[PDB]
Order: sequence, then C-alpha cells, then structure tokens
Amino acid sequence: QSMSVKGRIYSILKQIGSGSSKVFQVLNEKKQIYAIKYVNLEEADNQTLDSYRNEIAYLNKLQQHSDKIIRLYDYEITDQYIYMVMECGNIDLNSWLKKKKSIDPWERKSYWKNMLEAVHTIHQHGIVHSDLKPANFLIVDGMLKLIDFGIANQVGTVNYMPPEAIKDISPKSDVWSLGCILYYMTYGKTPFQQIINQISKLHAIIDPNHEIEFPDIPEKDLQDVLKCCLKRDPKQRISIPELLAHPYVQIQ
Ligand SMILES: c1cc2cnc3ccsc3c2cn1
Repeated sequence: QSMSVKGRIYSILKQIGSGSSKVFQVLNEKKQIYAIKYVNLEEADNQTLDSYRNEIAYLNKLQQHSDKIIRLYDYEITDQYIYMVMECGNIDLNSWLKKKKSIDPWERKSYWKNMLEAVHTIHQHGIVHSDLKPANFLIVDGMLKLIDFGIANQVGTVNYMPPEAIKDISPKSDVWSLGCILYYMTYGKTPFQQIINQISKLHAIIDPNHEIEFPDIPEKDLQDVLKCCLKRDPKQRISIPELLAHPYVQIQ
C-alpha cells in the first residue's frame, strides 16, 4: 500500500497502532523509515477537533525544547483527516516491560532521567499530561521519548492515577504517575496491581491508612525516589526540579 503527505509519497511497511486513528511504519522516496499517524475526522466534533489541533501545535512547538519528545517531521490536516509524519520508535515502554523478565538498574535509571526531562519540558509550557502510563513513552535508540501530551480526546487503566485525580491536578499529578512507572520498573508490578476490583483499588489509592509496601532493594536512592513520588498529599510530594537534583539521578 501507499499514501501522500504534503506532496511526498510513503510506502506502508506495517500497521503499528490503532480508535478512529491508525499508526503505520512507512518508507519515504529516499528509503527512510517513519511513523505516520492517520486520524479520521469524519465523526469528530468541534471540541474534539480543537483538542487535536491543540495537541499538534504543542507537539510541534515542544520539538525544539527537548529531544525526549517524539519528532514531528510534517503533517497534513484537512476536514476529513490528519496525517502526521513522525519518527519511528523500536517499541513502546509498556510492551517492552511486559516482554522483559527483569530490568537492568542502569537502563532503568537512564529511562527515569528521560521520563523526567520529557515531563519537565511539558510542565515548563503549562502542560500537565494527567494520564501518564508506560504506553505514553517510546524507546528510540536506547532513548525514551514521550509520545503525547494528554490534550487530544493501555485503555483507561487506574494503576497510575494520583489520589487527587480520583477525588476530583497540578504538575505533582504527573509525579505520582511517573513514580508508579518507576515502581513497576523496580518491583515488577504497580503499587496497587494486586487489587482486581476497581472500586476497592480506587479506595486503596486514596486511603492514607493503606500502606504502600517498599521492599528493601540494594538501591536505597531508588527506594527514596519511590517513597517521595508516592506521597498521597500533593503538597508533601517531590517536584520534577527536585527529582532532577536527587542522588538517584546524579550520583555516579
Ligand atoms: C505514534 C508514533 C509512534 C512511532 N513509533 C512507534 C513504534 C512503536 S509504537 C510507535 C508510535 C505510536 N504512536
């Protein structure tokens, strides 16, 4: 199969993702590899169109500010569709962590640093993603990159949801969600993964008398990061600038 984006032809190699949007692995005329995100605007309302346009403008602006944000090379927006030419990753973080038995402490730290940089950048532009999960990150050349910003309208998981989001959102909400991802990378499960029932799980996340277990590991700095991120009171939670100065990210 084939497709045109701003007068340039792309040969389709395979389908990567998919609701009213499909993501494909493609090749250009110069035989280079990209990802084309196709979005169908056929049954999209004005609020939806506006959320999609807002996300595209933020992605395109924030390109320049950090290499930990996915590259957007070009796009074609009409009334019926959106075509976005982006860089191709190797795998998303969720699929990678699910396949992998154990994570090496060096790659985890490297990945954590990238997650902090990408999220820091969005916060500096007034954006709180509000729905961070490992699916929002992409491995590209041993480098973790953020794929989206949470503006445009793993499906609806609550394992990474901060207590304040369950009650109701400041940058501290993204800190909780990032801590849950690092907790998965550390202990092999999210802090409340063991609770099947969604109601009982939402009740545990908000419950202060419900103690999050932090089993002893050889990395005390890593244990401290986790305890700092996973503080139920947003006022008592560590900030991104504070996490970037933490020993876990700096020592050695
Ligand atoms: C947008 C762009 C992507 C680029 N590359 C990859 C590679 C695996 S998922 C994915 C993407 C998913 N959404």
